[PDB]
Amino acid sequence: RRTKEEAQETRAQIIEAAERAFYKRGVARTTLADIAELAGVTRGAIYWHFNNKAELVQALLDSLHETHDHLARASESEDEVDPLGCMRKLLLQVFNELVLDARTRRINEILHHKCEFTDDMCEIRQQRQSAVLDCHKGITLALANAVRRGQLPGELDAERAAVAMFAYVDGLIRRWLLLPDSVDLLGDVEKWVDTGLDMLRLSPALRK
Amino acid sequence: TKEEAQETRAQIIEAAERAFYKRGVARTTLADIAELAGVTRGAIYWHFNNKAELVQALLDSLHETHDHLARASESEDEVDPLGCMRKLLLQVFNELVLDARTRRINEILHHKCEFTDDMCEIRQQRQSAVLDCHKGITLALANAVRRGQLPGELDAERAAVAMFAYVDGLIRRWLLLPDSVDLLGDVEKWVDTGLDMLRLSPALRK
Ligand SMILES: Oc1ccc(/C=C/c2cc(O)cc(O)c2)cc1
Ligand SMILES: Oc1ccc(/C=C/c2cc(O)cc(O)c2)cc1
Ligand SMILES: [Mg+2]
Ligand SMILES: [Mg+2]
Repeated sequence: RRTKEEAQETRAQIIEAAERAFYKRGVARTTLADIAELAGVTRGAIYWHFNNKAELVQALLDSLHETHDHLARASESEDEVDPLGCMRKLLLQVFNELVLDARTRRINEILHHKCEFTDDMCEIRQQRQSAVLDCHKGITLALANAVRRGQLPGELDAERAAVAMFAYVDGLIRRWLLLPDSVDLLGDVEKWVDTGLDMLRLSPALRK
Repeated sequence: TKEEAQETRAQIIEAAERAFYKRGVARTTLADIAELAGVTRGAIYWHFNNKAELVQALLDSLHETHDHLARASESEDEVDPLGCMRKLLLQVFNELVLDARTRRINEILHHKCEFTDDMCEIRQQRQSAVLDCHKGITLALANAVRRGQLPGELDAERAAVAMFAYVDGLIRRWLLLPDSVDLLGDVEKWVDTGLDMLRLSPALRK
């Protein structure tokens, strides 16, 4: 109809086909030409939207923020009266979306288990570094806010606590992707979130 | 001869580490590895049925250093099982940071090895290996519980999952962003942060 609307539809068809192809065959051996054929678009069209497969990987990775942005910004705001509470809701939502949404599950499985870091495509590792560094910044801000509001210990090492928490969450996600039946991540989602928050609130090793 | 076969196998393993680390698992073939190792006339296929088996050899190689401390933590006659586990985890992080071989293998497993349907054995062998680690961790913690070193109502299974998640995530964080974690200089605090989760979180109780 209109150029932009047609372009948005094409882009979304490609991204969806990229998910399916990376998920079955992996990033290393999938080409844009392969994804174009699975999306039912021309090679000219796919290369118009994405210059290389690293950009297509980044589009998938960037798409994981959208759902959580509301709660993340709230937990990071200094004006929030209950920053720790926003973090808990954020973490529940992170796990809930991972188990229930096929798309989110698929993308995380791509990023964890179907995407390699090779100097052949150095930007895949550089983008991952940027993404994690950025999430670390946000976590540190929300923990520092929680400390200032009396919700976490006064001498918490916010930086180290932020690493601890991300490690725990990232490991649990990867474990659930590898062995879903090993973890009732949905039925016990509150215990899994609270286990991680307990570490930050109670461990003396995380204090200055 | 035994010696020359064992030496050829080792040369292949070290070559596989170099090739996988540079180009990744997905696109590296056994023939490429043999070319890098300088092994000829089909030698690699006598030592490894396929590429998955060679990946499993690298992962299996990580257990050797820690087997003593791991088995001790699992022994029902061990009087200090949690101390053996703390010694274990300190060694895991020290080796990661100090040993080029261990770091490089972990970077391969975490960041340079796809799981594909074409080669389903990689994912299945990783499942079995994590399940075996989890079985051992659970026995260590149950031992620690039995010996009054962790809370009597600890859910040993969920605790074992939590400890593994934290450790696995921290390694992977250190591999991606080394300068964000003083893993060696602060090793004791990183190990105790995780142990504190098990010792202290009410959410891991039954
Ligand atoms: O405070 C926190 C807020 C968010 C998170 C999310 C971590 C995460 C790690 C992954 O490997 C995949 C993913 O989709 C998310 C962790 C801590
Ligand atoms: O109690 C525990 C004993 C051992 C471990 C090992 C974890 C681990 C995770 C990795 O991704 C790589 C690795 O080389 C080791 C975790 C907990
Ligand atoms: Mg989302
Ligand atoms: Mg070793």
